[PDB]
Amino acid sequence: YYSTSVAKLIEELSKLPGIGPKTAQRLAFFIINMPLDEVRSLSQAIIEAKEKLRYGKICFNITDKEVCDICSDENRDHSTICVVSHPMDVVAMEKVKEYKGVYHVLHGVISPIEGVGPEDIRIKELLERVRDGSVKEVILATNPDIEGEATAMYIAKLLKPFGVKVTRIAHGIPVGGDLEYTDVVTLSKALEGRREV
Amino acid sequence: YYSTSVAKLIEELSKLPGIGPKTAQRLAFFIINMPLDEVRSLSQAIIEAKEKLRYGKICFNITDKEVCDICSDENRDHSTICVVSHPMDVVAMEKVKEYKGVYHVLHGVISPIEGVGPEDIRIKELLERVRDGSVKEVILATNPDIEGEATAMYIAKLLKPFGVKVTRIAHGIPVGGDLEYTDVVTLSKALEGRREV
Ligand SMILES: [Zn+2]
Ligand SMILES: [Zn+2]
Repeated sequence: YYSTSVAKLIEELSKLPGIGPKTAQRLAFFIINMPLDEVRSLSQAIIEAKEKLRYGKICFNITDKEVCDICSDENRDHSTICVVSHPMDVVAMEKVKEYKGVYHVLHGVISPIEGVGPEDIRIKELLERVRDGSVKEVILATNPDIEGEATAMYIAKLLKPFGVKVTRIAHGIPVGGDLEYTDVVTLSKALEGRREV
Repeated sequence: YYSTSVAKLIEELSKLPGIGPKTAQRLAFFIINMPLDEVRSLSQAIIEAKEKLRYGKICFNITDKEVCDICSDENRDHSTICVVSHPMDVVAMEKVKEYKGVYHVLHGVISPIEGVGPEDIRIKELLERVRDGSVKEVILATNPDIEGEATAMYIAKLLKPFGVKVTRIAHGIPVGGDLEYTDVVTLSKALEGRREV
């Protein structure tokens, strides 16, 4: 029943997210049983990743270059910016192997329920990328959560002042889904925004 | 191992989808413990259901009369016809509680593999409905499936000879979904369908 140096590893493991008490408890032990090196590997990593954390110059992404392989390359149109939230979104998006523009990660979303609001999210710096208006279109592709929508709903308030196209990601019926199992809200959007064949 | 009257029920039930042998067993005993009269009411509904079933002469939906309780009602908008694949779809779409038009059931999708061609689903009646009626809008609400796509794109060539607005249900991100787990073909459309503001 959890001696010190352990009632903290736990205490601090169970602050990581998707890590319940259960888990911080279970997980902590496996750890004390790993061979020393392994723990030092683990530990170093947790701290090396942080000591070398590279933020993109243009797009605030987390590549290992000062300027991301996406923002470098001269085929990518630095004039359509695709807003997102997470380094991970960016990989998702590039898998559609169709995007031409460049990204702007914000590193989260605006949920006054997790510990956040405009400041902690790279919005301030997004505006400055278009302050000169040498971007034709922003594409705000966060999630269609109340997460995503907050942020988007009004990032697009702020991009009003500038001479830009502020397009939002399309909402509707996923492909390979069918109408019989689709939510009533997904459905009404799908319906009231019908893409005139 | 159970009685023989009961084997049968079990079995018979187990052929209905969504009920496996644990459940085909459970309901078998529940059913046969309720009063005779209730037990007779299922038995009854089950039978009068199938017997009484008919399709409307206009939209080919499943109804009880000659004309869908929808088309029989004359203050819905007979201008806009919401093509849709199956009778259960119309139920979906109707629970959305916004569409004011009328349907046309096709009863299937052009499916070279099933053997079903275009003259095997109520597609012609649709032309007739639209050639002879005064039709403003012919919404296509088939599924985003491969087969369901082909269909809506077949019907839509047919309808350009005529002078009508052929719209399609919007394909995109299912509301309250996430970018990380949405698949690429949905994404590439979410993004390609992007809409201003
Ligand atoms: Zn970059
Ligand atoms: Zn009808």
